[PDB]
Amino acid sequence: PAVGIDLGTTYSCVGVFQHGKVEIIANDQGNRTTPSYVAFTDTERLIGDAAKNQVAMNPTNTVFDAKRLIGRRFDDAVVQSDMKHWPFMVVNDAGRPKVQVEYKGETKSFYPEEVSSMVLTKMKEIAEAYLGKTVTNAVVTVPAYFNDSQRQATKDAGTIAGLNVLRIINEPTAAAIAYGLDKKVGAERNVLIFDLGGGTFDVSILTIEDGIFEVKSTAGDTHLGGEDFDNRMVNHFIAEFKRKHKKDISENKRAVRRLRTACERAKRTLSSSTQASIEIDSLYEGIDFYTSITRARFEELNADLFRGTLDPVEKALRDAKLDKSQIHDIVLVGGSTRIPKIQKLLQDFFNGKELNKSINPDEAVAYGAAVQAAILS
Ligand SMILES: Nc1ncnc2c1nc(N)n2[C@@H]1O[C@H](CO)[C@@H](O)[C@H]1O
Repeated sequence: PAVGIDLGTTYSCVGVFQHGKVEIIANDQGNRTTPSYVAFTDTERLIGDAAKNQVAMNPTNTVFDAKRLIGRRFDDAVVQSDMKHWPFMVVNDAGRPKVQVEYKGETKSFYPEEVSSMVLTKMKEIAEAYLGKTVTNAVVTVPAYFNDSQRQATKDAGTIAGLNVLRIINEPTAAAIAYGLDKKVGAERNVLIFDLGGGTFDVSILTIEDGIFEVKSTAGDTHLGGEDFDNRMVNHFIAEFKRKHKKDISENKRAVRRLRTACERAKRTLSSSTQASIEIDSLYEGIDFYTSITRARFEELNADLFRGTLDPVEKALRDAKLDKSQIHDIVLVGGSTRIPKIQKLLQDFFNGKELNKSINPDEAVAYGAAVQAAILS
């Protein structure tokens, strides 16, 4: 048995192709994705949901975003920038980062691939728990923009985890494979993959001919995601609370958290209904906050951000020397692509071209990796 693993920046996903169909595997908590989080305590190492859950109680010993570090030099522009907002320590070991933590009271240091190997170990165990079998063979995916060093450190993270990494496959290729875009025949096709998650936006153009892939271009915005959309909702409701109660809730961290959690939940509802209601009792100074938001108001609050996703798309086309008419297939990846307005902007931009969106966009990369893993095994 071989598994496909989407090793994601914030969440990871494992699938297995068995009995003619991909099964996306639920973890011990019943979650079909697992936070890419590792935490070190006085007594134990926590990975996944258990790690994410205690981040507030232990921020400096709880590691995430290791994929932003993996295979990079310490002085990489990216390593330097994201370092500013990570509560965990990143030390410089002869030009390449290690994370330093306190573990069983004893101060310990880890290469980014050692941390990623821990996440991969979790995904491996998640697979073994479901199957009741040993799992060694895996396909692991990476972003299309990853260099040799980033790809090799990812493969290494797997080997340390005890995986036999059959192949490192690009995430947009795996997404394409999930939709069987590689089974189409005759003429060369151009495929755009639109990947919008919680934090990041990635665009890729590939060519496929007779099931042979090539990456043509990549573009994006490394800080545009559903988290930005939540911010606009929060700002909207803080102003509303100010308007109706002449009270500023924004310096109360717990009130703002309640609102924000409520906001991202409402956002998800707005992807399948046209209004969402929120009741938060005793939000600030004992004042209840009952409110509602239409899909249209949500769209209005995010108008610039939503339209702005089209710019990396134009860039990707430019760099691939392709006209928007020369795109044959469009594939949706990432949770934020569930937004109808985003789908309409993309569906319209391509003159009304259809979209591959039937596979759960959170799971499509693991899906394709799992299909490829069974073929390669
Ligand atoms: N149905 C939905 N509508 C809008 N956004 C959704 C969404 N589902 C998810 N996960 N998201 C967002 O995807 C990101 C990664 O999970 C987060 O920003 C989620 O809110």
